[PDB]
Amino acid sequence: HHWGYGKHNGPEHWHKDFPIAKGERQSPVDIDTHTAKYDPSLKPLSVSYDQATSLRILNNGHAFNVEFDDSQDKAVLKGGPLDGTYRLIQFHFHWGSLDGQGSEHTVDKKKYAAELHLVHWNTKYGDFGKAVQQPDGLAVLGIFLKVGSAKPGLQKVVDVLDSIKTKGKSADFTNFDPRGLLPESLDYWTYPGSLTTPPLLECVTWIVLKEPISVSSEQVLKFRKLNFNGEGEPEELMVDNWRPAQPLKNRQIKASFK
Ligand SMILES: Cc1cn([C@H]2C[C@H](n3cc(CNC(=O)Nc4cccc(S(N)(=O)=O)c4)nn3)[C@@H](CO)O2)c(=O)[nH]c1=O
Ligand SMILES: [Zn+2]
Repeated sequence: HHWGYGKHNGPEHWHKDFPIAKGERQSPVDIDTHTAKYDPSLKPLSVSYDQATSLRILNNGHAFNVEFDDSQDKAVLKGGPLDGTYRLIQFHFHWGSLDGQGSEHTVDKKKYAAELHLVHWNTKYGDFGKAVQQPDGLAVLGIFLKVGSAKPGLQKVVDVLDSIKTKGKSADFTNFDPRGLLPESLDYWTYPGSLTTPPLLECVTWIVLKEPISVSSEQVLKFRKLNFNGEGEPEELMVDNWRPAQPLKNRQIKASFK
């Protein structure tokens, strides 16, 4: 009886196995755009993905991860609210059963159809597993998806999903360029938070871009054909794999822009 997104194992249950679910810096949150303060001291984000080396795509039973070689400074995030250098390890998405829901963060209570998380770890801690034990261990770049025009740079991901339909399946996934998933503007909100899935560790500097990317209805429909289940198990569509907004508590969301 493992955690998931069902009635008997979803977000409202997670606190029994993971009591930090009710902690002081949980994610995601609602971004109240009028309460966020412009912080003129925040630096432009530096996204350096030219040498990124994707390796594999994995259905892990809660999402799919596109994994990168993080054994060298090849795809890094720095600047913005960050001190030092954070290396890209994986990206994944959260999405809905319908276009009206699916994001984890919300903006003035608006839910987007999906949310992309580009996960990076602070190189001063040596590896991802040590980084997640630190309050500044991770930097997650969050990007909202809305349904409209297709995102051409997403299609290579969409077209491999048939090969990883079920939990535990992986496929080689080399030469994928994550620059093709970024919006034009790097304007962002930032706040201290957590992983949005168990173990819900309070180790993330969240950087949420204001500008969504557009994907087509056909692209998100292919996300919704994935399965939570393993092969030869009852089919349960991988949809609504998002945690709802958590209390802000004693936190301030800062804006990079006026
Ligand atoms: C000890 C050790 C552990 N590890 C990893 C595996 C282990 N783990 C992974 C999951 C699944 N949960 C997520 O992946 N959550 C998540 C991870 C990153 C971002 C986000 S999100 N949605 O907020 O963007 C969520 N459950 N447990 C995690 C902490 O225990 O550290 C390692 O790589 N090397 C090690 O030496
Ligand atoms: Zn995520």
